Amino acid sequence: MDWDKTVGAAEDVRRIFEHIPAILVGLEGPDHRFVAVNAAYRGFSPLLDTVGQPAREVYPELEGQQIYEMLDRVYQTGEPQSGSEWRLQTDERYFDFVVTPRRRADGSIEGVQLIVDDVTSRVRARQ
Amino acid sequence: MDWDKTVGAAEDVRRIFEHIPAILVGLEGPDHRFVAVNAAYRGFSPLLDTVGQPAREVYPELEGQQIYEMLDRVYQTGEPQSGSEWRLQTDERYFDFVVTPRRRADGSIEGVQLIVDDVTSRVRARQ
Repeated sequence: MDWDKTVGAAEDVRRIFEHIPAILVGLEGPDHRFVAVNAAYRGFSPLLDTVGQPAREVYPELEGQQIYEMLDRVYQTGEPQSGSEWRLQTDERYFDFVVTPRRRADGSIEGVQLIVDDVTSRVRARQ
Repeated sequence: MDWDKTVGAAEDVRRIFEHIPAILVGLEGPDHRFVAVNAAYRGFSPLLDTVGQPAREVYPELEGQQIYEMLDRVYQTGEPQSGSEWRLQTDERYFDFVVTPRRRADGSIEGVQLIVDDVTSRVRARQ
């Protein structure tokens, strides 16, 4: 595959990614280091300067919630996970997400990436 | 904003974009030229080699459906549009999508990008 012709030029693709109207995040390695985050992501979690750092290292408080257990499973097994209405902590929100593995040409897993959707309105609509 | 530090390095971001588990597409200019498409996009529309070309020029049959009317409105006005269960043609499918404008530093619109979701199962479930 010629990436420039079939996906797009790297700079252009990044500019589109940045602006996609959905929370997008890419992670690399066993320690889930941030490699790509967009504006909808950075607005969802404004406490940041994330690229290059392990997810645990920038969000130390999220150990108990085990978002990290689920990320490790995806990275170790290659099995994608979807979740609905996973709750979080303010500075009470609910999230749908799909996490998939990223494989190299050799079939090994280099990382995971996610799409996240904020569905708090649907849940808080529990009157 | 330092893009490498806040979004990610251009190559890395493109690799994550490619693998996002959602149909993603970026367009540029008035003629909606393809600048970025991912694997979920290219699987959704396999009749391709799209990057660099106007949407009308690669999909000449879609003039009547006026997906192009809606793309022009977003590009001209800056008003985002969302659609539900817009139908298409086989080689009978239904699509949710969100299209937004992309603004330059000067506030002018350079293009649009979309996220598309295939919701045919929900609709074909009209027994």
